[PDB]
Amino acid sequence: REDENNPFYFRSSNSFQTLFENQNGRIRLLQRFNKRSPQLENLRDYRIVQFQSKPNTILLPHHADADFLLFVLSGRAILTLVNNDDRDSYNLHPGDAQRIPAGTTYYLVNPHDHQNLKMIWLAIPVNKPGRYDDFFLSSTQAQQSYLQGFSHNILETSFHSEFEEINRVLFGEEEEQRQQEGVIVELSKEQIRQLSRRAKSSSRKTISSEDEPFNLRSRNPIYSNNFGKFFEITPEKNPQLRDLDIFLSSVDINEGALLLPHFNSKAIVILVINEGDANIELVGIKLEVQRYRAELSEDDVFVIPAAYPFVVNATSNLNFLAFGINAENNQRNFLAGEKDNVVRQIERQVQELAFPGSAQDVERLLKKQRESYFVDA
Amino acid sequence: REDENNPFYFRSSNSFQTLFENQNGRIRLLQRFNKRSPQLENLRDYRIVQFQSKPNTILLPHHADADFLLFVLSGRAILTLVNNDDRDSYNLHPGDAQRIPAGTTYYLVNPHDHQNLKMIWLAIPVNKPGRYDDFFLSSTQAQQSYLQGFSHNILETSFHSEFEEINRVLFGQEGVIVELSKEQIRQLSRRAKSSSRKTISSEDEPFNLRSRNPIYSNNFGKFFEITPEKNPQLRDLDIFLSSVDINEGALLLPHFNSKAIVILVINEGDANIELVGIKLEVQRYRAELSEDDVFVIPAAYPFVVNATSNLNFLAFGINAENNQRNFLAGEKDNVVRQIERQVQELAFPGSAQDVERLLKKQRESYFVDA
Amino acid sequence: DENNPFYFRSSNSFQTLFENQNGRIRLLQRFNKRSPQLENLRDYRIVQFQSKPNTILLPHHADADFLLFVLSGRAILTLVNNDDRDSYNLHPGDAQRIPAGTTYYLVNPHDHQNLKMIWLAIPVNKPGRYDDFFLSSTQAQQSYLQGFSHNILETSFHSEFEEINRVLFGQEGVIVELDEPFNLRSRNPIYSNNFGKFFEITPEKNPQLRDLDIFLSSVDINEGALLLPHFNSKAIVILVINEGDANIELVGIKPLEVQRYRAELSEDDVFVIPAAYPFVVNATSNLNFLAFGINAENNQRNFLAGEKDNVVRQIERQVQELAFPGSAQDVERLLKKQRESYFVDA
Repeated sequence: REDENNPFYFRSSNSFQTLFENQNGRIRLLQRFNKRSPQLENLRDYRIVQFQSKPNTILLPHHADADFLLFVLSGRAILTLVNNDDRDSYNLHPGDAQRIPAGTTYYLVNPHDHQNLKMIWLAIPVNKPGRYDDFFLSSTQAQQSYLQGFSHNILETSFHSEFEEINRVLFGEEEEQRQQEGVIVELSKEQIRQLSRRAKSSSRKTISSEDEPFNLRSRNPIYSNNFGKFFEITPEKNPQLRDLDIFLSSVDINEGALLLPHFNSKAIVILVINEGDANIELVGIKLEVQRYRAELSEDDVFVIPAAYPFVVNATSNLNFLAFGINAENNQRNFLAGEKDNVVRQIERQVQELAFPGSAQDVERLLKKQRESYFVDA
Repeated sequence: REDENNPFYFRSSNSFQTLFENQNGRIRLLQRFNKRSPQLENLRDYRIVQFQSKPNTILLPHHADADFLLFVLSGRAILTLVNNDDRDSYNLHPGDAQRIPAGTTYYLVNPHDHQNLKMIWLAIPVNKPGRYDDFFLSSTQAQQSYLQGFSHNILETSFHSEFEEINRVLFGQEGVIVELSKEQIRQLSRRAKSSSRKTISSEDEPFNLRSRNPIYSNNFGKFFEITPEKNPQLRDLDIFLSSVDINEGALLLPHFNSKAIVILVINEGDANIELVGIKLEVQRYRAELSEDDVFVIPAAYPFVVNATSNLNFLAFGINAENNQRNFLAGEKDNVVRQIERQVQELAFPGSAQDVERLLKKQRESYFVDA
Repeated sequence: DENNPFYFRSSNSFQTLFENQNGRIRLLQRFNKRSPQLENLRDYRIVQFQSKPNTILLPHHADADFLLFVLSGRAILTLVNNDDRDSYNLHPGDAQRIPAGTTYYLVNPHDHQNLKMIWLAIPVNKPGRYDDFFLSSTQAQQSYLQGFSHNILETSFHSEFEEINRVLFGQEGVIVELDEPFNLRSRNPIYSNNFGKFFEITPEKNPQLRDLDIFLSSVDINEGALLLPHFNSKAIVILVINEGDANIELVGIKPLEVQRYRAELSEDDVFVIPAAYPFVVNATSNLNFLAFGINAENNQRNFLAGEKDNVVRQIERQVQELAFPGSAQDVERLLKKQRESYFVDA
């Protein structure tokens, strides 16, 4: 079972509906994990969102029908969350994760003058499982302000103004030239040079922060050697992550290397390729062993059900982000290698029954791979 | 999307199914939220029940496979929860709320001699999402005791008696809501505990929403609300309760709840509601509301309430924990005003001065003179 | 019978997962596909496990959280983690939880006397449906490791496929012929008389159970006696008959019409009582059933006859004379004729 016929593989060229596109940027939405394959029913409440904007741009003020968990892959972002009585600005860098609670009004700036901003947001809708909506305050040539949803009368009395003034100042649909083109607009260094001022960054101490942004590489990867690096922040360590019962991981795999076969005890992992190419082999039980395989590339998404063993083989320098749903107390069990090899953790005698070989034949074999987590392919 | 084609509008005249009814009172169950419209799939575990009783009446003893959050719209009530090893009676007044764990045997008295008892109970069924059953102990005519569910042999071995005795004494009044004398009523109202400022955080006793200052208040309206952070019962249901008053010819400014799904039910008066959804195409949903009418405001959808006559509504806020209420006009809690000047310039066709001048014209907050 | 959506008879209700000379593993049918009235039990599945003396279930794991309970016999449950390990000596009555996706193997270190167990399953990837992953390699199944190609297997193991295949790939079946677990009856029961005993461990008492919001109860009913009519306030109970047999009458609510659900239960039988649904258990021989309390936190047990926990006897006199046709006097006169509690003779 491979490509297309593989329910866990989500080739990017045919798995994304774009919510909005412009010459200034683009927001894409991965299709529903369960509409795709009913086998991923417990991921019905989640959605993957890809975001990218050009230098000097800003995603206009809006709020969504869902709770988001942002992650910066590359570039710098300036996230400002506007509440009803004040405001909070965060300067995000690659590796940064920040939580935007459901229904929170915000805008996002890419302050880099010669570079793009690339992100991956995890959406968790509140009203209808798996589906949400963006409400934009602004009125652009691309979409109406949601305030246009109330009648002139209410707007007039609500704002204590004649509708002519309300329309002129906030909507301006009578002269599109005074309107912005879409939800993502370009800026001049001048403008940007202003918004950036006043903004909190992440730092060693925020890994434990209740509301500030935290970086995945603020600590030593849990696994690291000549072939790859595996960084991960768990619910136990971060309060935002604990609220969602999710873990985050960023892992690098060198060209020609593979992340040993292994499985997660309880976490359903959503993995998306950020860069590179790789071959992933997943194992299910039709007790006939079922082989699910695919060739992954940039922007592809692949999900690994809990307890399903898998392997990532890098055909070029690779890097992927990973969301561990139902992460609480998860245990990663490697099937090969020295460290965390659940296999070679069984009692000699039991190993003898489990396999044709024997006490020594088994262990002798399980001792041939001297490396751990990442090995050379 | 006008009232009828509006999936979030529930006109009482055609949205409730009567469970029981006689000259003494009426219990109504509102149609399932999601089977009305798939857009409210996340309310499937919830159901609204309306309870009306005449002066000097009693809802006979019974339990249900559903958690119940009671709320007294008007009138007075004596609620007594009968546990397996004791009994607790409660004197409920208007604005009082109380959680009734699922499967708790109880009976409800209307102690007044001239005023009706009106209540709205939020039900959260335990066995099947959105559907539950009432198990009445009494053996009236409108229904048999669920005790008659066991065969004669069992009933006899159980109570240690001849079936004729058990049958004549327990299995043999009319309906589940019967009338009674004023003397019988005083005999049942003497031990009822009332709510009080030191019960707001009670884990099992009734708390009054209005026994505290409202969060928003002025010449045109009063907005009362108790959250999960303040009350442990609400925290268990992750719900917030709000009671708001609006003077005729006034409205509750456009605003949206960040994460709460609101179940709005009209107590008295009338009002026009405008809810706005998306699909980016803006969808308009409006309606004219009256007593007993229900309307749900999905989380994050902006809405406005325009009272056509002295109004008061009750609202259950689902997924209440940390909900943030954002207004779009008015001085206080106006999220639009928190947007940086530069971004207001970008986001709107007008300048920064234009937006700020416009955003400051409405000098009041929350409620304004329509 | 067979028309009582709450009755599950070990005969046409289960489905053998594995079966061989050394034991059997049956997986109960889905509560919800069975009857739409048991939707809130869709995440749960019952598994009946049996193993003859001196046998062992080879290493494996499932994408499901388990709650084991020893109906009879002894077993040595060993959990193998990614860098540690710890075995538990299970005795009848002992309860133990196996976190989802944990690799483990179970043994029967006794002769003659077998291993009889019931497991509560809570699947992780898709409600009510899980899969077992066996590391071992036998004629019954391939090791899941065979899911990886030769090249990949060669690299991971740093060895020519020739050997990983000779030492790991190619016995008979999955049952070859060879925090801390808590015992239910290790403490005094809650109800105790001459006709039976009622043992129960609630979530508020055990942290493992608190995790699952589940209570465990083991009750005994001397033949002739019966568990007095009663209903759990909020818990949905799944009872399984261990020894003996008995009759059960469960009353539901269709004017409101009383619905009746009754059945004759035997060994390995399973029956579910919806929360708040009144019922009675009548032992037609020495009886002992196991019960899983779902949605357990703060559950209240209300009896309808007897001296203790009699919710009916807790209703105010006036209201009683109002609820029933008899007088306030003839009602208490009646309600007081049973000096027994929980269990009474028949």
